[PDB]
Amino acid sequence: AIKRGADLIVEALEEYGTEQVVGFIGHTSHFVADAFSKSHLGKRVINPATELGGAWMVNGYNYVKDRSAAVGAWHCVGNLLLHAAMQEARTGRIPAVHIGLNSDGRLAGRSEAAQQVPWQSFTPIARSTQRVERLDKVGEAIHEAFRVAEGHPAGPAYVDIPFDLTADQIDDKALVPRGATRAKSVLHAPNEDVREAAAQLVAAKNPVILAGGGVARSGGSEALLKLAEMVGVPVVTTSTGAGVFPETHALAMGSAGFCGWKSANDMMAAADFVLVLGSRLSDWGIAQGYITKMPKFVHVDTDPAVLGTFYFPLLSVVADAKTFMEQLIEVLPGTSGFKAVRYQERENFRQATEFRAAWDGWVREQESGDGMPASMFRAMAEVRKVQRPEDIIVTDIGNHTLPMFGGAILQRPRRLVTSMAEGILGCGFPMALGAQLAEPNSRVFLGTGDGALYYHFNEFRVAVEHKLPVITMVFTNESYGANWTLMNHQFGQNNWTEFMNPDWVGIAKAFGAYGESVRETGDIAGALQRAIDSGKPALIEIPVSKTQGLASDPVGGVGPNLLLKGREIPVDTGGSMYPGENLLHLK
Amino acid sequence: AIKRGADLIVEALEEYGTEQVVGFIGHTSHFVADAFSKSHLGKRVINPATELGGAWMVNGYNYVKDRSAAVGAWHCVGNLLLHAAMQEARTGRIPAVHIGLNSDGRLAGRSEAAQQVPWQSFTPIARSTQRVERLDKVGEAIHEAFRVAEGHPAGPAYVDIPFDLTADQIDDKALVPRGATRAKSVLHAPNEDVREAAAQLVAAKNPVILAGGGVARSGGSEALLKLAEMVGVPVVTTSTGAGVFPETHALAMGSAGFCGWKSANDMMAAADFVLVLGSRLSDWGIAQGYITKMPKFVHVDTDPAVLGTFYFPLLSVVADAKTFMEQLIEVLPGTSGFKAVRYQERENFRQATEFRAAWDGWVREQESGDGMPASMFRAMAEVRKVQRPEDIIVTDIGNHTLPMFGGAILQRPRRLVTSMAEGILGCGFPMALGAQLAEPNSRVFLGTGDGALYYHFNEFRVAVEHKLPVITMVFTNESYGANWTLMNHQFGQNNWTEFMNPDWVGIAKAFGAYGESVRETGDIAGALQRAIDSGKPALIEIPVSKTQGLASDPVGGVGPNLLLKGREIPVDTGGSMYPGENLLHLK
Amino acid sequence: AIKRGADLIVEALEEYGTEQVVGFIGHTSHFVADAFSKSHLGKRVINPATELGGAWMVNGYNYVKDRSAAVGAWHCVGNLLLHAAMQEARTGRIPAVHIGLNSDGRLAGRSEAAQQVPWQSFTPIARSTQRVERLDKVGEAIHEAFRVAEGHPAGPAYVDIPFDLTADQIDDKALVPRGATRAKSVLHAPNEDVREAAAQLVAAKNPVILAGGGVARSGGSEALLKLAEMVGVPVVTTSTGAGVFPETHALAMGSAGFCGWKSANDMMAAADFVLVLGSRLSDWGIAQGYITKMPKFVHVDTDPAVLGTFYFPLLSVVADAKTFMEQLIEVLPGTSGFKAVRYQERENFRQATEFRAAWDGWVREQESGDGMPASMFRAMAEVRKVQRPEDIIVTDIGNHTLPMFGGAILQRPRRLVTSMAEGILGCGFPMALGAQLAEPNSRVFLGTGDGALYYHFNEFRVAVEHKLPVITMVFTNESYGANWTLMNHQFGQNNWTEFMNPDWVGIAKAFGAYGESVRETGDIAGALQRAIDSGKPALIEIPVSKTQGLASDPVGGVGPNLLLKGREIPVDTGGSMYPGENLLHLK
Ligand SMILES: Cc1cc2nc3c(=O)[nH]c(=O)nc-3n(C[C@H](O)[C@H](O)[C@H](O)COP(=O)(O)OP(=O)(O)OC[C@H]3O[C@@H](n4cnc5c(N)ncnc54)[C@H](O)[C@@H]3O)c2cc1C
Ligand SMILES: Cc1cc2nc3c(=O)[nH]c(=O)nc-3n(C[C@H](O)[C@H](O)[C@H](O)COP(=O)(O)OP(=O)(O)OC[C@H]3O[C@@H](n4cnc5c(N)ncnc54)[C@H](O)[C@@H]3O)c2cc1C
Ligand SMILES: Cc1cc2nc3c(=O)[nH]c(=O)nc-3n(C[C@H](O)[C@H](O)[C@H](O)COP(=O)(O)OP(=O)(O)OC[C@H]3O[C@@H](n4cnc5c(N)ncnc54)[C@H](O)[C@@H]3O)c2cc1C
Ligand SMILES: Cc1ncc(C[n+]2csc(CCOP(=O)(O)OP(=O)(O)O)c2C)c(N)n1
Ligand SMILES: Cc1ncc(C[n+]2csc(CCOP(=O)(O)OP(=O)(O)O)c2C)c(N)n1
Ligand SMILES: Cc1ncc(C[n+]2csc(CCOP(=O)(O)OP(=O)(O)O)c2C)c(N)n1
Ligand SMILES: [Cl-]
Ligand SMILES: [Cl-]
Ligand SMILES: [Cl-]
Ligand SMILES: [Mg+2]
Ligand SMILES: [Mg+2]
Ligand SMILES: [Mg+2]
Repeated sequence: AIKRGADLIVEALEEYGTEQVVGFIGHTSHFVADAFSKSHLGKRVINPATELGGAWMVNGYNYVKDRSAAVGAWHCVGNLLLHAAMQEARTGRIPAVHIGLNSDGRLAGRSEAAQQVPWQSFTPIARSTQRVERLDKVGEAIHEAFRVAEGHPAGPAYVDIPFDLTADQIDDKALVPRGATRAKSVLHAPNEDVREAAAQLVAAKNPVILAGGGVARSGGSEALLKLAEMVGVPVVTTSTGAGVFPETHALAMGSAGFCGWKSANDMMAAADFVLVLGSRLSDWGIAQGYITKMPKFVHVDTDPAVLGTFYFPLLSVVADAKTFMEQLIEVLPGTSGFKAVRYQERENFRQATEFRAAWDGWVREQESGDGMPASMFRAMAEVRKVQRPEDIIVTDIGNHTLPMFGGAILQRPRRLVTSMAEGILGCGFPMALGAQLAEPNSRVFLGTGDGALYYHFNEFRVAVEHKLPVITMVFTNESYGANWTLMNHQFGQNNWTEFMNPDWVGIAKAFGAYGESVRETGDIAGALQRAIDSGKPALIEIPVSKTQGLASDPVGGVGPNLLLKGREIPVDTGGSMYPGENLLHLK
Repeated sequence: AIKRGADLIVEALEEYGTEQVVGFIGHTSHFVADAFSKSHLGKRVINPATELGGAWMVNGYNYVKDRSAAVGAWHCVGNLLLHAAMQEARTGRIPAVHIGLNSDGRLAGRSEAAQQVPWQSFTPIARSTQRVERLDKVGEAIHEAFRVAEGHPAGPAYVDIPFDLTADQIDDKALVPRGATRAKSVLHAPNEDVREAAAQLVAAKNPVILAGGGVARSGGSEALLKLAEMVGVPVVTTSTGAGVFPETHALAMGSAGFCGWKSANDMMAAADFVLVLGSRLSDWGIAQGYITKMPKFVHVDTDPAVLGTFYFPLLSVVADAKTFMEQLIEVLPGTSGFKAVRYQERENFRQATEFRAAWDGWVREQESGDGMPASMFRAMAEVRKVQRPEDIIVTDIGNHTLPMFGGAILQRPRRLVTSMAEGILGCGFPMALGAQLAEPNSRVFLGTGDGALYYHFNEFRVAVEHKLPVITMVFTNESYGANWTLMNHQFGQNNWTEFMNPDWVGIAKAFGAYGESVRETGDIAGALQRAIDSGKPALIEIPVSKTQGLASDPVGGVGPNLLLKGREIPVDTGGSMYPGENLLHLK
Repeated sequence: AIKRGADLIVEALEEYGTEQVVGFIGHTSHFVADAFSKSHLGKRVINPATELGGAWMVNGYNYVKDRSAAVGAWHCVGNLLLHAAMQEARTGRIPAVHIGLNSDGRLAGRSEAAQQVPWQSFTPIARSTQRVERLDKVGEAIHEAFRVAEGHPAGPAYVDIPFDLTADQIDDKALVPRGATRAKSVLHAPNEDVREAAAQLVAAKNPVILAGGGVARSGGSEALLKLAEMVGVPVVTTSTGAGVFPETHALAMGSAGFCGWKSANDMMAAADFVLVLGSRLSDWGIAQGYITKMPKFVHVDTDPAVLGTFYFPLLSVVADAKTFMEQLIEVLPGTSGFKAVRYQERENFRQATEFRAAWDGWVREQESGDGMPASMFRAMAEVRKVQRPEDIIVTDIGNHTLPMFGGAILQRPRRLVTSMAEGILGCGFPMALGAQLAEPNSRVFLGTGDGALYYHFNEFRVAVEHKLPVITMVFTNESYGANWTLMNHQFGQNNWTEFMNPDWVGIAKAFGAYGESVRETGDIAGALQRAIDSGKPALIEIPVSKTQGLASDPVGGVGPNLLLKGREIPVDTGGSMYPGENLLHLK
């Protein structure tokens, strides 16, 4: 059948499992938008206030789904706004396909052409960058994009299509590849390696299991619970793994790292052996700026590139996390020295429970005291009273990240969302909208700084039109508070940190969202109830200090090195000069 | 003397003429912010709501200054938001230096590193991209950046500096290059080329002088007035040249092009010879999608690359525009066939005056729409009543661009501002703030669509804190009106074009800006008076139709070909298959 | 201890298993060469006539070793010659680390600098490209290079180090990472998948096992022999897999593809099921220009990227080839319908033996006839009389490739060497020298075209000095014979194909190599004996036809499409013009 390139693009997106399109109109995307209006997918399209806001929605949706279920489709120059969100998708392992409709291929390369997008700008960012030259390659290019995006590692794929090809027509026989294939992901470890891990767990006096985001991607919660109880070993997570182990369990230490729980950092410092499952031991994660000292450890991952790049394990294993845990459960009875004992009776139990109890007591101290300014830990204690296991916690980047992570107590995977890998400010609100679109049965609670909310609050138009009832707490301190705090310490003076806020209640109301301030009332609990009952997106203005959180609260961190110290560097030797130095010797 | 890298950066920026810093804080920019606080540039640093908003401010400031007077200084991952504004600076010939402070060079290249910015993403966009490896190269790199940015062609330079080098210290002897000078820019044409151009001008029956943005950069307004009056030749401009010739003059036809004045398009269609001065004859400028038919023409530019790339001149000349005009003025009396006659008595005068009268009559007809919705041409007629010769007109991108360009009547150069080269939506409000910073005592009037204002209205924070009294008219139609209208024409249906507005007056009030709607009154005149009286940034909501402007108003354009018609393309031949086609051959 | 960067580079190369250095001197590699002279590795350095010749030696060495045992070390501008060999290493899956010593980092970025190598030229070619900015990163960068080079997929890594860092000194504590870690590669398939493969083999009426180069990397020869005999299934290879199954066995069909054995192409055309092990089903391999029709197939590979990119399998499996075969051997007794029967008694045996017998008879016909010009198949029959199982066959690219592949009958893996993935002319002689260096106990026989030998015969100085007794047959036809033959057919006329040869015997003798021509004697057998007995590198000049081989001999191929047919393409529509077309409408 004769088909337009635009129709073929939409067919290919349908073929590879697309559910949610985030699209922006312009003449180069006109044919694609018309094709979508005639398709199943057209029913769900989101048109964001800006392309970067929309790209953040794609990231939030796909982070919680672990596949490229959301896709971007963008008119030429709007692709120029994608880079920040695309970078997070790369290092944060978020599958995400973006289709850019460039200007006419006839005009490409002319020096005075308008809107000829430099697609090569994405080469260092996307895991796959393709410029489509020919109409008969559109299906093929989209097929490749999904294959790369949904691999190990997951990440973004960008496809640049000059828009004349979307208007052009061709016979469609076999053009869109049908019935795309996939190998099982349940990669099994060699039995020798499973035996070695079991022997190390037995021998250890105070072992820990460290579960990262790969346990979530693997679907390994059930196996992890069975394993941890069988051996009686405390469980630490990364921030993307939090919730794969119920965080109310006696063996739950929480997340290690600089915005994590002190119980987890205490356990990592005490442990004589770690079993690492599905973690990349990253800079702003377990490595803490490449300062953390790891105990001897076994490292199990599906991506060989993460194994041994920086921390050299005792034993490295390429395997699926769930599968490896199941193999270990089978081998343990039978391992020399293993005995079945209730975890509460193991010799290492008291230590771990003491670490957790000390952390819980400190958290309760931070929750104490009503009135203003509010403690962000108290705000999260109020959320917990109305929070269900399926509900999602979102944060932005700042002082506030630490209380959001410390007050999030999670029972299911993929319930904690931010720009994890790159710490890109402004992510929180649009990622929360993407997560809400993906998980319509979840309540989504966002704790955002004021400096953060400034970026993409224009997306309230999406939240209101599409009935996405995110509950946003905007923590106001009229500052980039992490930076105020750190610069005061570093230099004795903050600079570039202070700003004015609008009346955020008035902003919300101007969009038809629910708005309430607790500046005068302190009534966080009531505001949450009213926000929830409204059925609207909501904004609750909560004054906080400039200093509470990341830059100040002690959680047992060792890094990263935000307050780097300079070194005195020698000048160059040899006779070569600086530019312009000729004039100093005589002109 | 031993100095920190951050201090050396500030010294280099001061040496090369920086007047205004737009900066965003984070740990990687802490030392640079601290160093700026010790400089006279500190007192008035602009900290924008987002880095892309700030990069648009840099563009607006530098467009009106014709040098890199404003500079950007950005914490690592915030650099990822620069690309759209940087692309406009490249093709739009806006000098602009951006300093990106990357993460620690010690950590660069580690696969699980956080915030290691891919500076190579700028290579296809900036005119100069440099990664500084060594502290002793910081002065040298900044010297190079200004050299490239302020050359011919002008454009953006990006300098990536790992922030450890900003904390490190070194002896400073000769390190910052001092006393840089440029060659004079007053390039003279060969006398024979001047004589040939004079002979063509005098021989032509219906000549035109086409003056582009290069006449503004050259400072050629006085020479252009003398030349046009001496020979009695109508003047057409590009949109960046508008205002170099007073647009109230009898010989002023206005700007040619698809959002220009019909008088100019009429004149270009009638002309038998064109003298092109300081224009690149671009796609969305004079070329109109490479459809415009140029008469025989002489082409004078400082950049050899624009001469003969697409339109082949009768004679190409490398020269400064002002200088070439002065040369021509000198040779005209000695040119056979030249006679000194008042311009009003030349044979070609009546034709040109008829074209201008017909255009002016059409514009007047558009000023009497006079209901709700209001006419955008009426809004500009009201602006003109309170507009001085030094005041600046800004627009965004949409249906509204055409009435903004058509209602702008200018007497001085560099008074019309937008994303000229790339048409990037959202530019208008932050570019207007940048222009206002550059010229504190000029009045700045912005006409913006609603879809456009959605992008960067977060920068009201800057406008209110810094008391930048930009007068913004938001034209409301609850749509991307150009797209609504044109899709209805192309397909019989529009898709992706409609959205809800907030209460824009309420948004302004929530920020502390002046806000008023004329929906019930039509009182644009009174709203402008009250907005000006306020002394604040102002937002005036003006309801408009979905269709008025670019999509519906004929101005004699021929292109560009954006509603392109597809072609039927043959399938490939030979035996090669599509991916997945193997399955189709199984029996 | 205080160490120079040069000393640290050599320590790191030793740490990660380097055996063979191929290095080229110049001031930027002076410190590195001095450091090598004080190391174990210095004893084995090869200094090639050119850097591209040396890079081909690295490829030949590492192709046969399956690890980056050979490394390149190059003075600045000599790195500019690496790209061709580096590209083969990428697509041909050859591990290969190259260390480039650039010019002084102080001078980098200066516009009029000499010998500042553009290392970014390698970004699209190497699997890893690193520019080292800091002395304390030299060990780290080299560690990363080996990790990427020796992964799945294997490939080249390039490290660019400004040479000042090689002269600079630093305390060495912990700087070179010690005890680099690695996971086992014996990846096991899910038992369900092994069961499915067994069920498909049972059900099939005339199955085939297709073994590629991954079976060689895996070390799977023993398992493949046991499997093939147990099920009684014919074995086809790719050209990099040839020799993993003894090619004198009754079940050996040889290599499929356009330069392969007709018995293998016949079997692939007849088969109702294929088990593909360790093949990427490549363009100039099994795909034959994406024309080959695959029967339903199971595809087993360690690299998920090759699985389903173009040919969609019935079942895709991520597993090590040897391991998967061992799993299959265990499950087969017990699979419904499996019965133990001698392979000679299976119903499918006669068909396969008939295909092999027909091919062998055709090969014997091509060997018949002595005298001149010689048949290249007869030359290979003469080699076979003096060829041991450990010996290596090398070819270059041309008509001659087909008889080299068809006359190579191999019993062990990694005995067939060329530029497999990219077909880069000239590879053969230097790859043969690299293979000889790696396998000093092998006799190495090269069959090279004359056009090919012209490239790197300058490397005879290496062969003679280092006593590398490669036996080279130069097939003379005074032509690029593949192109003469194909162009005569395509156009009726050859162009750019003919050239003169030197007296190749005189060339060999001028280098101190053994030289002999059979132009007058026809005595191939005697020349081989004399060449072998000389103990020198040898060159035997053998006249051949312009036409025999790739471009003419029928081996059952279907592609690739060398003689592509053009299509008539429509002109563009719309009014836009070509550059310069303005002058045709009136100037
Ligand atoms: C301000 C801020 C503060 C932060 N604070 C912390 C903190 O305190 N603690 C913290 O941990 N992080 C923190 N982060 C997040 C951190 O930067 C990283 O994003 C995070 O630690 C990475 O998690 P991960 O190691 O589990 O790997 P992920 O990025 O989640 O990647 C998944 C890993 O699992 C592997 N994998 C995927 N699927 C499977 C499978 N089926 N089986 C096996 N392996 C699989 C992948 O190959 C990869 O190695 C912070 C971020 C910011 C911006
Ligand atoms: C929605 C939209 C509608 C538009 N409609 C129009 C329209 O109707 N008409 C129109 O003209 N544009 C229009 N534009 C703008 C257009 O895209 C270009 O930005 C503009 O036409 C370029 O102007 P220019 O040719 O004068 O060159 P500029 O981009 O202003 O560049 C300056 C030129 O002068 C040269 N130069 C610089 N200094 C000197 C010197 N000292 N002496 C000599 N030469 C010098 C430079 O080398 C260069 O060639 C539109 C843009 C948009 C987004
Ligand atoms: C002139 C010319 C003619 C040619 N003619 C032919 C021809 O007739 N026939 C032919 O076959 N080729 C031919 N070639 C070579 C061809 O271009 C390819 O180089 C070759 O076919 C690729 O072999 P392969 O598919 O086995 O994969 P390789 O390139 O050998 O790659 C190895 C594959 O095995 C996988 N792998 C690696 N280790 C393991 C492991 N442990 N377990 C499982 N999988 C593993 C890899 O991921 C990869 O998919 C020709 C080349 C030229 C230049
Ligand atoms: C795009 C971007 N720009 C700047 C930063 C630097 N940064 C990190 S945290 C932070 C403070 C954010 O302020 P806010 O959201 O108010 O949070 P607070 O620190 O006050 O809790 C900043 C500016 C960043 N990470 N990303
Ligand atoms: C970043 C970006 N995204 C999308 C577009 C495509 N575009 C061009 S004009 C336009 C309409 C803008 O709407 P508005 O500002 O309301 O103006 P109107 O057409 O209603 O006058 C759009 C979406 C663009 N040029 N840039
Ligand atoms: C670098 C390079 N240049 C050119 C070619 C194209 N090419 C492929 S085969 C061939 C013929 C080589 O001639 P020769 O070595 O004499 O072999 P013959 O065809 O005569 O057997 C040529 C020119 C190539 N593959 N690589
Ligand atoms: Cl547009
Ligand atoms: Cl940050
Ligand atoms: Cl040299
Ligand atoms: Mg804040
Ligand atoms: Mg609008
Ligand atoms: Mg030849």
